[PDB]
Amino acid sequence: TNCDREPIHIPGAIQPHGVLLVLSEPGLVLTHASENAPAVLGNSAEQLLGAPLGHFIEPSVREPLEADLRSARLKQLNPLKVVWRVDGVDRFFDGIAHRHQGRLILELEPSSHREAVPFLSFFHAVRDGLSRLRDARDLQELCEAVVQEVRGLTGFDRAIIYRFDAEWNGSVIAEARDARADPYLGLHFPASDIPRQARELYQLNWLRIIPTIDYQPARVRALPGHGEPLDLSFSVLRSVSPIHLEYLHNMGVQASMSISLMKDGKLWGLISCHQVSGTRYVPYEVRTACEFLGEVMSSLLAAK
Amino acid sequence: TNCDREPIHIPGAIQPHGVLLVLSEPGLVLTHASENAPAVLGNSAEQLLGAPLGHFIEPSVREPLEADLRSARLKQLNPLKVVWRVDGVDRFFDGIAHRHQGRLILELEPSSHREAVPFLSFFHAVRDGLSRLRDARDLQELCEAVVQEVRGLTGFDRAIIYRFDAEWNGSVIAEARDARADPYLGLHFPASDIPRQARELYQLNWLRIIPTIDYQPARVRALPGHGEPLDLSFSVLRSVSPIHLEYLHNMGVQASMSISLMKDGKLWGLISCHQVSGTRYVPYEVRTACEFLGEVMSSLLAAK
Ligand SMILES: C=CC1=C(C)/C(=C/c2[nH]c(/C=C3N=C(/C=C4\NC(=O)C(C)=C4C=C)C(C)=C\3CCC(=O)O)c(CCC(=O)O)c2C)NC1=O
Ligand SMILES: C=CC1=C(C)/C(=C/c2[nH]c(/C=C3N=C(/C=C4\NC(=O)C(C)=C4C=C)C(C)=C\3CCC(=O)O)c(CCC(=O)O)c2C)NC1=O
Repeated sequence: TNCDREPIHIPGAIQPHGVLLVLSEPGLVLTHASENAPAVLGNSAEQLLGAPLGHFIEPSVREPLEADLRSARLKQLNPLKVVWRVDGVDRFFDGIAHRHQGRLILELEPSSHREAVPFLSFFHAVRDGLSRLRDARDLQELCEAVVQEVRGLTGFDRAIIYRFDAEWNGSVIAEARDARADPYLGLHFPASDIPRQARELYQLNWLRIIPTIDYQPARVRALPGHGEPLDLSFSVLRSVSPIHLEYLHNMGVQASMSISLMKDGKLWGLISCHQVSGTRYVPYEVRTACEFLGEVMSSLLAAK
Repeated sequence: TNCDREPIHIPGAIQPHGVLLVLSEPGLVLTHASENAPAVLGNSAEQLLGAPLGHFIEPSVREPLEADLRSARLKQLNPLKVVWRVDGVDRFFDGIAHRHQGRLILELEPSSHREAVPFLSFFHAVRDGLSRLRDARDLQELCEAVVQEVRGLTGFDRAIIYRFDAEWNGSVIAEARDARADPYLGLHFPASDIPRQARELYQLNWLRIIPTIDYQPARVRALPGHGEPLDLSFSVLRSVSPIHLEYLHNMGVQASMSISLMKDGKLWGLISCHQVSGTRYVPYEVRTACEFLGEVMSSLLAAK
């Protein structure tokens, strides 16, 4: 059971298209920072570690951001509007913050389509999607509607429903795809392809995204005394298992995204998506709309 | 069965806080217009009838609005951004358009909180709401969660779940309310309180809102030759039955909003809301978030 032993939740590094910070409470002093901060934020780790978050935030946005980070309803406040100011120039980010194992983690991803009406695309996506899912008359139609919808919103080359059986083996029961992607519909795979510790994690954190499998992991630096491993179980930017990156590579997949499907509190399956020849940095609104449809499908597994 | 006979779908008038227009296709010539247009739009019916819609729209917004109104996916494009320009001054509206009985109907409601991030409140409302509804372990908890959520979002003094029995009598099975509202929990009412033609309409159109029961109905004027009754079955501003306005008055209700709950294609119940001492012009994002939660609850009636 070597597969089941890799501690995927404490890799010590993140996917470098975003930045990860850890903040003290209540002061919001930065105790950790991913080392790709120069490229993404325009500041080095030395400038960041030990500094209060506010020193880097555009002032008209400072108070509210800080109030949100200190709030107990943090989970319901995401995404946070983070405007990072360095040398009189502003960079914009969606901040996604959460608390886990006593740490306050703030992940920053570059803001997309800043000219679009914010959240209008989420609004249409979940409204149109919900009606499509409600029209399904049975489990197969539900599965088909979901993959069609997710592929439509994301542009992924392939989207499937992967269903687990009683021994945790899986089966591709529905598939939507572009013609350039080989069909995986009907294939069954052994349980070890998604090992135990991964399934346990995916029962708790329902989303994972890997916009490119070729990336340099960015180590998370910390202040002296704060170097114990950082539990990234709920971190959107968590660097993923290298063994899994090889599996995608061998499968001919350049990018991936999956969403847990839950039933009676247990992992029932996944919505799994692949981009076969190119990257896929899915915008936040789209990604979150897909998670939402996943929750809806999960709620309907009891019925259909 | 006098109750069942009133033709509620062709009252010839609307609630005057919005404006209703009928547009020809494909030219978008205005063939009908509610007579409260001077107060709401700043133009008279004489100026409007027979004129093309574009003459009244701010030019940078004209092409897209017209393209949307001509689209077959109209239902998925609502709400429309309508900027009404009269004497160099702009007024802003959410346009809600639909097609029914061969007519293209455009309803205009003043845009609310224009400084808030558009659709951000819908995003949080349906995300937080969905998780609250999914935590319900049975039908009662589901009903309780829904009324608590709807009351929370709208500020209504009372929100209930009204469930129909086999002979179309109803029962108040869950209730959330402010202390100033009498409790209706547990009361049963005869079928005639929501007569047959109303129930049929509510199986098709899942939302109705009456922001004040004291209002002067605004007659819908039409060009000569176009004066047949206008079928307002799917019109948000449809003037409601005067008999029902008396029922609310006698019940001590100043404003109301209800949402159809559907199961197996049949009307199962309603989410009904009341404001006891004041009006209630519920913003579009909130109203639509509530309809959405209603659809979710309806989808879950099969399971719980
Ligand atoms: C069509 C079928 C299909 C399968 C089966 C599939 C497997 C799969 N394996 C995964 C993770 C994983 N897979 C593995 C490990 C292994 N994998 C192995 O084949 C072996 C031999 C090991 C180890 C001995 C690990 C460790 C993870 C966790 C990745 C992480 O979250 O860090 C994930 C989640 C991450 C993602 O969404 O890409 C999927 C979906 N994806 C698919 O679309
Ligand atoms: C707590 C209980 C409770 C009840 C029972 C209730 C009844 C009720 N009656 C309604 C419509 C109506 N009710 C009536 C008619 C009648 N009504 C009568 O008591 C009689 C005697 C007639 C006619 C003989 C009609 C015609 C409508 C349709 C209104 C419309 O859509 O135009 C509606 C939909 C409009 C709205 O949301 O306000 C409700 C909810 N509301 C509640 O909260």
